[PDB]
Order: sequence, then structure tokens, then C-alpha cells
Amino acid sequence: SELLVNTKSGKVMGTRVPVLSSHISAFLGIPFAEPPVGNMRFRRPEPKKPWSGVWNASTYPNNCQQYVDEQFPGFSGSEMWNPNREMSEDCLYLNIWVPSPRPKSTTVMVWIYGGGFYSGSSTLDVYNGKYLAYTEEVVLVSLSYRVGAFGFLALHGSQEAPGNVGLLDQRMALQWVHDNIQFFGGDPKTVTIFGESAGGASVGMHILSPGSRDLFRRAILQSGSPNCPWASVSVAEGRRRAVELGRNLNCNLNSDEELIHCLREKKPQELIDVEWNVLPFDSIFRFSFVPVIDGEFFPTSLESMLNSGNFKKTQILLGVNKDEGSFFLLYGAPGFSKDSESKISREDFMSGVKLSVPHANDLGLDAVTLQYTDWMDDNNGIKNRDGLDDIVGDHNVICPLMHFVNKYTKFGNGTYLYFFNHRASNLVWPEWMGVIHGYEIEFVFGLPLVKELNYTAEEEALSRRIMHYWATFAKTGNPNEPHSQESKWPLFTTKEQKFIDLNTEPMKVHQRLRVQMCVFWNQFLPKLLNAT
Amino acid sequence: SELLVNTKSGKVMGTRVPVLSSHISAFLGIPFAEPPVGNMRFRRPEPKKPWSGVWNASTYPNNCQQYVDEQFPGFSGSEMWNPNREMSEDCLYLNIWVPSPRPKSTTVMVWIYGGGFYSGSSTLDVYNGKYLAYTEEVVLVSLSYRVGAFGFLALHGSQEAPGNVGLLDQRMALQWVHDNIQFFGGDPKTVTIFGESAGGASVGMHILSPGSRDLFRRAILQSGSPNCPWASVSVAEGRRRAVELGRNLNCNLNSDEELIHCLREKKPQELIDVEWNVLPFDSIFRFSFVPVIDGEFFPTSLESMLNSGNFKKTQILLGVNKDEGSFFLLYGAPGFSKDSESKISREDFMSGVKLSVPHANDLGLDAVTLQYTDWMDDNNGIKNRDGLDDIVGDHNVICPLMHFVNKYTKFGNGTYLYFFNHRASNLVWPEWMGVIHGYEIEFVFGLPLVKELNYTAEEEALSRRIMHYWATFAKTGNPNEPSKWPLFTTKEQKFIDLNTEPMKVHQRLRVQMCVFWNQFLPKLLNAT
Ligand SMILES: *[C@@H]1O[C@H](CO)[C@@H](O)[C@H](O)[C@H]1NC(C)=O
Ligand SMILES: *[C@@H]1O[C@H](CO)[C@@H](O)[C@H](O)[C@H]1NC(C)=O
Ligand SMILES: *[C@@H]1O[C@H](CO)[C@@H](O)[C@H](O)[C@H]1NC(C)=O
Ligand SMILES: *[C@@H]1O[C@H](CO)[C@@H](O)[C@H](O)[C@H]1NC(C)=O
Ligand SMILES: *[C@](C)(O)CCC[N+](C)(C)C
Ligand SMILES: *[C@](C)(O)CCC[N+](C)(C)C
Ligand SMILES: C[C@H](O)CCC[N+](C)(C)C
Ligand SMILES: C[C@H](O)CCC[N+](C)(C)C
Ligand SMILES: [Cl-]
Ligand SMILES: [Cl-]
Ligand SMILES: [Cl-]
Ligand SMILES: [Cl-]
Repeated sequence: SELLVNTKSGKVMGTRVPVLSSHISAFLGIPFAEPPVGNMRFRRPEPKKPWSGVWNASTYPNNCQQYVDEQFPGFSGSEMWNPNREMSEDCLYLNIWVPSPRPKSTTVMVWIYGGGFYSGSSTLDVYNGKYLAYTEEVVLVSLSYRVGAFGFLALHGSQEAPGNVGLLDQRMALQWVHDNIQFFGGDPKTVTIFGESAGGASVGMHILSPGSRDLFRRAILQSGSPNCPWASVSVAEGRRRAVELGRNLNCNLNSDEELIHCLREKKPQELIDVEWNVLPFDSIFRFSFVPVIDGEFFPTSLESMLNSGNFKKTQILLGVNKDEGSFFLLYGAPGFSKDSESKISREDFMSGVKLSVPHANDLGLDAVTLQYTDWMDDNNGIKNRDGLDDIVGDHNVICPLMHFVNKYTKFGNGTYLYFFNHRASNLVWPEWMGVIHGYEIEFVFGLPLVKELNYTAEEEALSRRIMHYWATFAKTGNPNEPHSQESKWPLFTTKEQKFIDLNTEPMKVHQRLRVQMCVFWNQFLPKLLNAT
Repeated sequence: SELLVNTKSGKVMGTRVPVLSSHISAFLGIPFAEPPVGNMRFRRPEPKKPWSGVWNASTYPNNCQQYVDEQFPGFSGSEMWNPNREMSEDCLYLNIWVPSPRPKSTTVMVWIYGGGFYSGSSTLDVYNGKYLAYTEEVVLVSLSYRVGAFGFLALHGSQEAPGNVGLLDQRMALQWVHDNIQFFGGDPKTVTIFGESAGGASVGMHILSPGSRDLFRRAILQSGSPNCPWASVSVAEGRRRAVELGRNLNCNLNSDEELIHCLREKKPQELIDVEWNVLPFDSIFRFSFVPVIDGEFFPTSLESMLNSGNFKKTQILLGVNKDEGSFFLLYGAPGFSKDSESKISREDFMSGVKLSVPHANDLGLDAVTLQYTDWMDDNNGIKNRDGLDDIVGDHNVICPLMHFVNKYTKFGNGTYLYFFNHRASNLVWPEWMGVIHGYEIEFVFGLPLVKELNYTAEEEALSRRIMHYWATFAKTGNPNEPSKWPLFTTKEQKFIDLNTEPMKVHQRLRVQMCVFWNQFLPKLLNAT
């Protein structure tokens, strides 16, 4: 019985799911931790205790409690990222797709959804793992972790709300794959962890954290890295926000114990409703509760760890999308609209930069402005719009990732960098937004392979080669297949710093992805803000 | 006689000179002040006392005492700027070229040579005023003024060496023209002063000085403005440098009188020998003795004066050359040579910027570096060379002039801006230096009009339209006669290229870099 598997915690019963004229096995909603409810809220996850009988694993599980986006009701472009299942604090489950017949000991890929650490689900349609697992014959795992206050509230010192529990939820799911995936036909010695945005930052954090290192073989980071400005906060800022949350709910602030006890008596939706009120300034691409540099999950500052090579040394494949910042400008910056060309006046441009670099002083602001302003034509609405898009994307995603890739490669054993710049022919978002943050995921999971989705033939071929790059990399540590005729994705080296564009046109090799801007963001601006 | 003129100080006998198969009158070496020698060194100029008899004005006068460039002996490119006659402290004279027959109340143009305030002569071949005076039929005057310590040693408080005497010398020459040009066929009410580099900065300073304003009608500034970073120092820096001069010569530094008396006993060449030893940093495009903001010649800071509109309001015609910085990189920056392409390594680039912005801190240097480095190819020697070239030109000439043009236009009565970017065909300097600082002068003075100089027919035509723009402007306030050189406005900020090709109108001359040098950097250095 392919569907009846017995794990270390009890038996589980999957289901036969159809896929591209064929079929595969699916195990949906398998628990890997105890429900972090009641007195468990904010606390480190605990291993799921053994159960008797057969666990029905044929339906998706609940999604964690989170802020839901209602900016555009009925609009698929945004609602495809919202929970598609009932939310509940009892959400620590994982899904698995296994080729049929069951492989013996094949490659395993574990997906970690993104969503700024304040949202995300393992059950979205865009994350349906059946297409990838089937086409590349890999065992695909989809995990989950607590988001928002529930997974990242941090009061350093306390053991009730220590912080980073969401990262620990992820670790426990990987520990489960390590101990049980063999029963599903996967080789636990060859597991690749891959994620996008907050997911990509997570993958990068496991690479740095000593406690996660032995739980996976290789890693793929898509549009996200550990050192991003939004991916973490100090213990001090974490406490400030934690104490600010209590104040917003008239909580007793006399002690961590009383504060935490107060926050535990509250209903999920009560914490969520005030979540954004704890932020330092008016801003965009900034999230209230994220990982904290505690000295535990993270030994020392992320920067010193990268400079000293204190991290798992292996092969990594990572990259970014052409327009990482448009999605966030649309939601929180003046002048942007989904139903318009969004030409930004000079006044709105200024407001946007302030919004994008909230931590900067007046001098740092002038520096940013000058760096992205064409003074021969400053009132050009289009240049001002695209300018802000580049600012937001470079500061928050692209440049932090380049910093990471350059630091990593000095110690790693094989780096591959990509630049995704293909605008899907069926995108429901406006043309000015370009290649949007997160829209490369549908190609990674093979959505283009299904006819009724209406992707072009060239997009299907692109999807097929991207999945092949990902899987092959997962299996061997090299996205290329030896002695093959197709163009080769070259290694990224400290010297030549090569990378390829990922699109429907023949491969192109480039060098130094946005070096000019990243020098500004990674070297110059910090020195400037550090002055006084 | 057409050559014998009676001025308010005495008679002068000129000389009939040949010019382009014709002739004109020339009155060379006319004294406009008393010889500033002996106890008069460092002191304000005093008017030339009347003389009996006829003053022989047939030959050029002596040039003032100055540092002489001996970097390239025999090489015409550098020597054409050196004194072409005996140097002496008694050097306050002027030259005049009058068309023949003597016109009536015609337009007058007064030339003020450049040279960083440490050098220059009115007698240089390239400043021969006969071609311009004849061709455009104007009375051309070229004056002289003390340079170096002799003309700019500043010891605010003292009246034996108060500072700015070189500018005061220029003022006395203009005053002299104001009272005597009429006797030469010139119109004292229609005088245009023009000069290059330090000469351009001087013109700008007269526009700002209350005591100079009534001495001229219009102004032309070529590659220089009063606000350039090298054109002036504070009273404190002036005194510090002055005292360091004494120290270098082992002078009594107990008081100003003692210091001055000591410095007045030294031979001219002794001072000149240690002149460069008083600069505060290792640098380029920086000079020891320059004008000082004393509160007298200059009421308040140049900036506050520019913002409040406290200055002469008239028409101005100013501009710059395409490669203002190459000449100074060649003399003081590592990696540069006259006999090679001069590809600049990365290390030399870094050395260069530090040399170019001596006052900036490390953050400021990184700012300049990032602003001029193409990181997709930083080890490119040609790009590093051109970057340093632009750095020196933008910081010292182009951007300070643009800041001036924008401030002046808000209160002025007409601005005309130009960008000179034509490379002379007979230039003796290497190609990497491009359109060099000061080489537009030869075009302004009509040198291309003489065959023996081997210029191209296209360049001669260029020289003719430049001389006509300059002259027509001087006489009406508009370079165009009734392609038109558009007026520069606060709104459109238009300017024209000046070359052998049909005119082209542009807008915002190097606005990107000048926003960096006029707004960002200043603010950054003040904050850190
Ligand atoms: C498992 O759940 C699915 C979906 O409701 C159902 O079809 C199936 O019969 C269940 N299996 C059992 C017997 O629990
Ligand atoms: C990875 O490590 C192996 C063994 O240490 C070495 O042979 C190989 O060259 C390395 N690969 C890269 C690209 O660093
Ligand atoms: C004026 O001086 C020149 C040069 O010394 C001399 O040739 C000329 O004869 C003098 N003028 C006269 C004729 O007195
Ligand atoms: C110059 O001033 C006159 C008289 O005030 C004025 O009529 C004219 O418009 C001004 N010209 C310019 C270009 O400012
Ligand atoms: C990243 C900040 O985690 C953002 C991911 C957001 N979606 C919309 C692509 C899921
Ligand atoms: C200006 C700094 O006064 C420099 C003038 C240089 N020459 C060589 C053109 C005289
Ligand atoms: C990234 C995102 O759309 C933020 C959610 C909107 N606010 C901050 C207004 C609640
Ligand atoms: C351009 C010029 O001759 C610079 C002056 C050179 N030193 C300092 C050596 C005297
Ligand atoms: Cl970088
Ligand atoms: Cl001749
Ligand atoms: Cl001589
Ligand atoms: Cl105007």
C-alpha cells in the first residue's frame, strides 16, 4: 500500500492524486509539532506525540492565524496569496508529494513559503507540489510555521516568548523530514530547502544557524536573504515592539510574565488587528514581528558571521526578479494605483523615498534621491515611478542578496546566481509593475504545464527548464547536466561574478548584477548614516 | 597726432603697428599707478603722479614678479604663458590698441589675465590685442596687477599689507580708463571687462565689489567665477599663510609691523621660492596668495552677497571649456604624462581625488569616488583618467560657475552661457588633455586669423564669430546682431556649444554633477 505509511509518530494514510494524465501519491496535513495553543502561544514548538490508528492525510490542513489582504476584493492577483483554508493557531502541519511508484531513496526538496513573516500558507494553489514532484521525480515537502506575533513575538530573557519560534517551527519540520522521509522514499542525506522572500530569508537563516546546519544538504533562495533590512531586528527593538503591542491592548506592562499572560488571554484576531501599530515609522516593506538576532538561534551579528565564514559551507542557487519593489509601492506609496499608469510627480517621489528608507536621516535621504534622480528631466512621471521601483527593490531585496552572495562565495562550495525577468503573458497586474515579486514561483512549481491556465508554449518550456535546473541542482549541487548540449549555467565566482537571465530567450551570461547601485547600498550609504 | 595723446597725467606717444595687411595705433606700457617698490610692497596702489614731457609708449612694460614654470623647457605649450620680458616689482602698466583712424566714443574692452593669482602677464603673444581691436573696431585695453604674495599677502588689521591689493591694482587701471579712455576714442560709459581663469574670477569680484561697480558697464567671465574654491580665502587663512611665509624665511613673528618689515627686506625671488610652502595640504588647483574676504573690498561672504542680490545688475556673458582639469592633473597628479595616453591605475585614481578635494574627509572622498566611478569596469585606465579630469574641472571651474550663473540670473539683466568644446588642430599638447583650460583665449583674440599660425579655415571662421559675439555683446549687451544665441533663464537655462559646427542649443549644463558639487557634498561635509 503506497498510501499507508508508518512514521515514528504513527501511521498515516495519503491519497492518489491525478496529474498531467498520470497520478502521484499525496500526504496532506501531517502534524510535526503539538498545537501551539493556550499556554503554548509564543512558546518553542514541541514534538508531536505519537498517535494511535491511521491519520487521515488526504486534505489540506488549517492555515496559521494571520493578517488577510483585502485591498482588492475579488481580485485574483492578490487573493491568490490569502489563506484558502480556515485559520487557526493549530496549524503546524506539512504536506508531501511522492512519485508513483514510490522511489527508493530519491532527492527531497522542502518548500518554505514567504510573506514577510506575517503571513503565508503551505496550501495555496500556486504551491501545489504535484507538478514538480511528478515531472522531476522528487519527493516534495511543503512545511508551515507560525507568523506574526504568534511566531516572532520576542522578549529576550523570558522562556515563554523567547523569539524566533517560527524559525524553530521550521527546524522541527526539517527534523521530522530527517527522521521520517525515508519512509516515503526520500534520501534524508540529500534534502534541499528552498523558499521565496521571507522564505528565502529563512533558508538563509538556517544556513547561518548552527542548530539547522545538519538538517539539509543544499539550499535555494529566491528573492530573499538573511541580511535583508526587513528580515530581522535587535533584541531591544523586539522588546520595544512586544511592549508596544501590550500597550495597544491595555495590557499590564509591569513584567514579561504579566504582559505575556495578558497577551495569551487575547483572541487571535485581537493581536492581528493592532499588529501594524507597533512599527517604528510610517514605512513600506517593513514588518512588525520578524526574527531577532538573539545570540542563540543566531550566534552573533549576521554580518560578523558572514565575514568569518561561520555558516554551513555547501552549494547554493539564488537570484531575484526584475521588479522586486512594485508590489509594495502599490500598497503603501502615494501616486501608485493598480488601475493606472502610475506616473509619479516629484512631490510623491520625495514622499516615496522617505517611505522606502525610514531609518535614514535627512542626509541619507538626499543621497538616495540624488542617486536615483535624472536631473536633466526630474518631472518625468515615468522615470520617477521606475526610479522608486528600483529604490525599493535594490534596498530591500537585490542589493542585500548580492552582499550575501559575495560574502558566501568566499567560503562556499558552489554558487549559482540568476536574474528572473520574464513577464507572464497572463499577468492580471498592471504593466507598470513589471516582473513582480513572487511571480517566478508559478514557473518553479510548473503551473505553465497545465493547459487551462493559458500560458504560452514558450512559458511552458521555460517552466520545464527552470524546474529541471532546480531539481538537478537539488540532486547534484549543479543545475547543469554533465555532457549535455544545452547552454551551461556558469558558476558565480568572486572574480568574474557571472549570472544568467532566466527567460524564454536563449541563455545570456552577464556579470556584476547591479554593482553600481549595490555599492551605494552596501558600502556608501551605511557609512553615511553611521556618521554624525 | 594720432599717436600723441594728452592724458590727465601727461603725454604719451604711441606707435603705428601692422595688422592683417593694414595698421592700427598701439600705446604700450602706460603707467596707471606709482611703482609699488620698497616700503610700498604689499601696500594699496597709489595713483601715478603726473609727468612732464612725452612718455614713450612704443614697447611692452616689465611683467610683475612671479613663479616661472620650468617643467617643460623649450616646449611652446607651457612657455607661451611665461613672462616674455624682464620681471620687476615696478609692473603696474596698461596697453591700448586703437583702430585707425581714431574712432569716436567707441566701445571699450578691458582684458584681465588669469594665472591663479600667482602669475600672468599682459604682454603675452596670445593677448596681442591688435587683431580684435581692428577686426571688431573697439578700443582694447589690457591691464596688469600684482600677483603672489606681492599682490595678495593678507594681514587683516594692518594697513601696510591689508590684502587684495592685486584687485585694487585692477580697480585703479579701470579708474584710469574711466578718466582717460575718452582721449583715445573710447566711450567711458561703455566699458566691458573680461578675463579668463583668475581673470574671470576677478571680473566676477568687481561685479560684487561696491567700489568697482561704477567703473564698468558689462562683464564677460571665461572659465572663472568669484566663488571658485581656489579663488579666495578667509582673513584667518590669509594671516596663517602670511605668518608661515615669515617662518619659512626666518622672520620676526612678534607682530605684523615686524613681520612686514622683515618681508619687505627680502629680494623678490626669495619670497617666490617658498611661496608654495604655505599651502595647508598636498593638492592641485590650489594657490597660496589669493583674494581675501575682508569685509571691505567684499562687504560680506560671497554667498550671502549672491543670495541677497547685493551686486552690480547688468548683462554678463560667461562660459567654460570642455576639459578644464587636465592641465592641473598633468602638473601635480600621479600617473599623468605629456608624452603618453596617461591611463590611470586604480591606486592613482584614489591618490588623485584626495589631491583634488584636500578639504574633504574620508566619507567625502568616497562620495566623490562613487560619483565618478563606473563599477561595471573600475580597472579601466582611460575611464579613470577622464573621471579625474571631470572631477577637477567640475569641482574647480564648471560647477562653481554654474552656481554663480544661476544666482546672478535671478537679479541680472541678461545672461548668455557657452560651452567651448573645439579642439585646436595645431595644439601641441597630447590628445588626452582635450579642450584645455585657456585655449579658447587664442580664439577670442583672433590668433586664427593669421596664416603663419597654421589654423584651419573652419577655425578662422569660428574665431571670427566668437570675436563678433564678444564685441557685439560688449557694445549692446547681446551677442546677437538685430543662429541666435538664446538668453539663459532661470526656467529653461539654455546655453550654446561653441565649435566649428552649426550652433546647437542645450539645457542644464552638467546639472547632474553640479547638483552633487553645489548641494550634496557641501551639505555632507558640513554634517560630518
Ligand atoms: C479521509 O478524508 C477524506 C476526505 O474527507 C475521505 O474521503 C476519506 O474517506 C477519509 N478516510 C477515512 C476512512 O477516514
Ligand atoms: C567543493 O569541494 C570539493 C572537495 O573539498 C572540491 O574538490 C571542489 O573543487 C569544490 N567545488 C567548488 C566549486 O568550490
Ligand atoms: C621709444 O623707445 C623705443 C625702444 O626703446 C625706441 O626705439 C624709440 O626711439 C623711442 N622713442 C623715441 C623716438 O624717442
Ligand atoms: C533689463 O532691464 C530692463 C529695464 O528694467 C527691462 O525692461 C528688461 O526686461 C530687462 N531684460 C532682461 C532680459 O532682464
Ligand atoms: C516576502 C517579503 O516574504 C514577500 C512575499 C509575498 N508574496 C506576495 C509574494 C507571497
Ligand atoms: C586660472 C587658475 O587663473 C588658471 C590660468 C592658467 N593659464 C595657464 C591659462 C594661464
Ligand atoms: C505589505 C502590506 O500590504 C502591508 C499591510 C497594510 N497595512 C500596513 C496598512 C496594514
Ligand atoms: C600648473 C602649475 O605650474 C602648478 C604649480 C607647480 N608647483 C607646485 C610645483 C610649483
Ligand atoms: Cl555588492
Ligand atoms: Cl601680423
Ligand atoms: Cl625675456
Ligand atoms: Cl529669468
